[PDB]
Amino acid sequence: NLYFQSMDVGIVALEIYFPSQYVDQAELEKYDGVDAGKYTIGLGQAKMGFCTDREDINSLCMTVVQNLMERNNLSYDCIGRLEVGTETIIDKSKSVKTNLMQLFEESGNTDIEGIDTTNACYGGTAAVFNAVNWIESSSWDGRYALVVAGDIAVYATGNARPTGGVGAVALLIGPNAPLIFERGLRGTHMQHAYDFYKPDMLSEYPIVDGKLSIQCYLSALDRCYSVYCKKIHAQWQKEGNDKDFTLNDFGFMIFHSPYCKLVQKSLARMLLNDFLNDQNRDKNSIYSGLEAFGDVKLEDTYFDRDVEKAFMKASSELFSQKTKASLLVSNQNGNMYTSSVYGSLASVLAQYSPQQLAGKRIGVFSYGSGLAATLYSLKVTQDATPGSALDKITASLCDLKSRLDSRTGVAPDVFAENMKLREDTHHLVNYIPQGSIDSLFEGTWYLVRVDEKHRRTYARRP
Amino acid sequence: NLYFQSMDVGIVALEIYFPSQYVDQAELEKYDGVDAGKYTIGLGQAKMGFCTDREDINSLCMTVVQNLMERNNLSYDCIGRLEVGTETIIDKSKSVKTNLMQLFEESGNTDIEGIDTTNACYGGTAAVFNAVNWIESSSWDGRYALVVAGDIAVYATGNARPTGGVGAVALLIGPNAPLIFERGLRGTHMQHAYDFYKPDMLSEYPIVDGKLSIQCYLSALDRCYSVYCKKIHAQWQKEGNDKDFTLNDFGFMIFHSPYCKLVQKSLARMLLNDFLNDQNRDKNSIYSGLEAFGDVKLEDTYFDRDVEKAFMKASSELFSQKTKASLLVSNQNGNMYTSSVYGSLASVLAQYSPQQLAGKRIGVFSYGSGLAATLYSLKVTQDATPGSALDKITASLCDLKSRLDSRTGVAPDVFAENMKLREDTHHLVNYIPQGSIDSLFEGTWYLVRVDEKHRRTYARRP
Ligand SMILES: CC(C)(COP(=O)(O)OP(=O)(O)OC[C@H]1O[C@@H](n2cnc3c(N)ncnc32)[C@H](O)[C@@H]1OP(=O)(O)O)[C@@H](O)C(=O)NCCC(=O)NCCS
Ligand SMILES: CC(C)(COP(=O)(O)OP(=O)(O)OC[C@H]1O[C@@H](n2cnc3c(N)ncnc32)[C@H](O)[C@@H]1OP(=O)(O)O)[C@@H](O)C(=O)NCCC(=O)NCCS
Repeated sequence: NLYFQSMDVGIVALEIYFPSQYVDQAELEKYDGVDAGKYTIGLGQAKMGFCTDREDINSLCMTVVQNLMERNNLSYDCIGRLEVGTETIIDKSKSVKTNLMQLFEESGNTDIEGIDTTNACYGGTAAVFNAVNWIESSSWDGRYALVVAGDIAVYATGNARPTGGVGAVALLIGPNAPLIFERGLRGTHMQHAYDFYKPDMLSEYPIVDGKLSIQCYLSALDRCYSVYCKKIHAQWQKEGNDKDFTLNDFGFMIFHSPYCKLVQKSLARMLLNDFLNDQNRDKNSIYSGLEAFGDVKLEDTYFDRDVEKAFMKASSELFSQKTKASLLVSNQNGNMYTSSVYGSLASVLAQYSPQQLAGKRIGVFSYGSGLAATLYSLKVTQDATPGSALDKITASLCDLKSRLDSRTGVAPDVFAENMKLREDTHHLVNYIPQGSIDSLFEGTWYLVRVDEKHRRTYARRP
Repeated sequence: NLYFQSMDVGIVALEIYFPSQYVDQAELEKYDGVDAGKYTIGLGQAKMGFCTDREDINSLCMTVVQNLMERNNLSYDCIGRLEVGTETIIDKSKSVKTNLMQLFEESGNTDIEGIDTTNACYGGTAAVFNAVNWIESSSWDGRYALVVAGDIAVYATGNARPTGGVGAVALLIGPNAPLIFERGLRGTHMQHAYDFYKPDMLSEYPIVDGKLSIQCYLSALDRCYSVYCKKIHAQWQKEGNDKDFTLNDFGFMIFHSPYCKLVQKSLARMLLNDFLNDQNRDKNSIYSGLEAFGDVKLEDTYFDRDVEKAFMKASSELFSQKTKASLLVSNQNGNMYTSSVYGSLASVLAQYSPQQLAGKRIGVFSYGSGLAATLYSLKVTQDATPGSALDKITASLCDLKSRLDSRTGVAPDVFAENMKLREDTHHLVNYIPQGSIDSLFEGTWYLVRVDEKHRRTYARRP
């Protein structure tokens, strides 16, 4: 109670990994023969990262883990919990976490709690919560928790294909952190839904109910925001503060980003929530011109274009200040599934100084289809001095745009053939990848071979 | 540290579910045309539970959860964490947890942390630890944690098939419990191994390296017990107690049970550890006659039959007192994968009075191939009085043997055809199970249909 208060448990370090090639969305429009703007404006997407046959879920996760450890000058004996959130499943029993133990062998540190945890795009967040809970528990042994969220997002040909991507994020979690989980403020919602699911074991691709997935994302947002607000209101009331939480109480607001347009719609949806919750709508200058919508219900408006147009316009400045910068990775790389929202976090840390971040609340909406969601928040430390934790974490990401721009664009036809071959190779054993090793970023782990018994071997590109 | 001391976090209720049919191992021997005793003595197995087409991982988990909630007169509003451990994967994205939310819709309690967590036979224990950590964290909100471990264990034709099984266990976890997690005593070991894994997406069956699987189990046991002993020694020493931990410090010792014989070997393996760790072996009467093995090394004796024979004989009384009773569910139902060790816990609770359990330490070895393992312990309350929580939890399981005996034996050829049809139905969509609803135990959830879009619908047998 005062024990938890001392700890300031949070994110101490954040490492992001994405492959060295992408397909350009304007080029993909031409290739797919669609009208100009359908992807770049309609979806709001510029470039989509993809993998050659040299990278898989294990190599992505090994890559981001080792890059974090080296960047941060960490011994492998300083990790007490290691866990993977993913929905890229290449083995139904053997966890990615057990594969990652290869990296820990030389240290002899094998007493490391955690395995893998999966529900669509939400597994990273699940692992984060497990890590925080563990640090705060009787079982914490003074060591860091390490969370890895990683995924390869690929869709069948059609209108979902432009919304894939690939990436991994590693989060080092411990006490006295610069980005502190705001205690007791997890607004969670889970529900039995078939919006997006992967029951077809013969294919890498999901079954997607596109329209239902949008409705589920938005209804989950409504519910999570309401639970989050109820929880903060109760804390505030104890402290003698009877005000209502609104978007202005977030300094930044980040989202799981399937594509940028939905995120812009989602911030507008949060404003609509604020609007409906304020009994003094018609006397607040923030809501000027929205009087025609005073009586609408959330459940009736998931696809109401009038409400949408009005609230996107009314939230444009809030979107620019709180959310637009967070979309760097999404716009330039696509949907990284479990790591997407953490890519949005990385994007904020990459583009704002410690002084611009100090003391701010970062709202985090994490969604996974099926469905599981939580809106939670982080509080940034007030220490923005040089050499501070906040300075180190921002300095660790300030080259993010430059890293993204160092990738190579690949023509849509070449990308398309990569996808086709990936399908064809999906169940294959006794094979050796043919993709370039040299084109991988420095320090990237890659697949060497899959043997006749499905066992995989990895090596590190120097 | 006084915050965690007050809590006495532990298991407050334990529900087990198994299907209503099994195949008899003596009949299976005759069917497979093997020598009499191969299964019943060699593996130590009497009966193996199996499912008709009416049950799947979702239905098993729904069944055990709702049975627990009803037995215990619990509101669905009193659950704050719900998580599933399993390795029975019928969807690569959509968690069993999200399916379970069907049961919580009526109450409106959707703010429930947790999803699914997987590594082979270990996922149940991972979820247990997540639940305990959560209760002890800043995020606990006063509600119970509920953990569900469930699986369908099936092997291809051959020497592994008699070691399958099926079942689920739900554990209700909260403060001031009758079975208390002994704090700070998790002896964990994880390692990158290919002993048993499920990379073949076209088949329900695992790739098993049988010999490697036994070696990995035993080496993991050695390491886990060593870490466990190191941790408890430090704890005792801070309290003023300098004694070495031995098997006599466990009142009961329970194990993940792939088959009973390996559990018997495993207790013997633990006594071999005690033997080698004891500097006065030759003066202690339990080790009398074992002087020839004084200089052996653990890593050289995984399949040494002389060591095995000697330590099996020497540990026979310890086995009878601490472990034999725990194998009721394993012997009568087979390997339940993630729930196997919790079935062994259930078996101890089913067969011992509160007075016989009171104050005792229950050692718990949980293993999952790949591999992840932990040896931990529970402490039973000293309160064995009439109407006590210990009275309550034992009373909830004392009909376990009669429940097992109420099942129907099915002939091996019928069992074989069930398995064959299961393989053939594995990827099928747009189908309606043909198995009997009336033969299911009262209150069992079952599969109604899998539609053309792979969506599954369930109903409950009254
Ligand atoms: C998201 C998804 C459903 C969209 O597919 P779609 O709706 O068939 O694609 P459409 O092209 O019809 O419409 C998408 C946008 O492009 C706009 N658009 C279409 N052509 C355009 C053009 N030439 N220029 C500019 N915009 C254009 C549409 O108006 C729409 O935007 P709006 O809602 O702001 O008006 C599909 O990508 C998908 O299923 N993705 C995977 C699941 C997912 O990401 N779900 C999100 C919730 S998790
Ligand atoms: C466990 C497993 C490896 C055993 O298969 P197997 O070794 O081919 O079966 P075997 O018959 O050779 O040996 C099993 C036992 O039966 C004994 N046995 C064989 N015939 C017998 C008979 N007619 N009467 C009595 N015992 C007999 C063997 O001696 C052996 O026991 P022992 O080690 O105490 O001497 C196999 O069932 C398997 O792969 N299971 C799945 C993996 C698993 O559960 N692993 C455990 C670790 S997780």
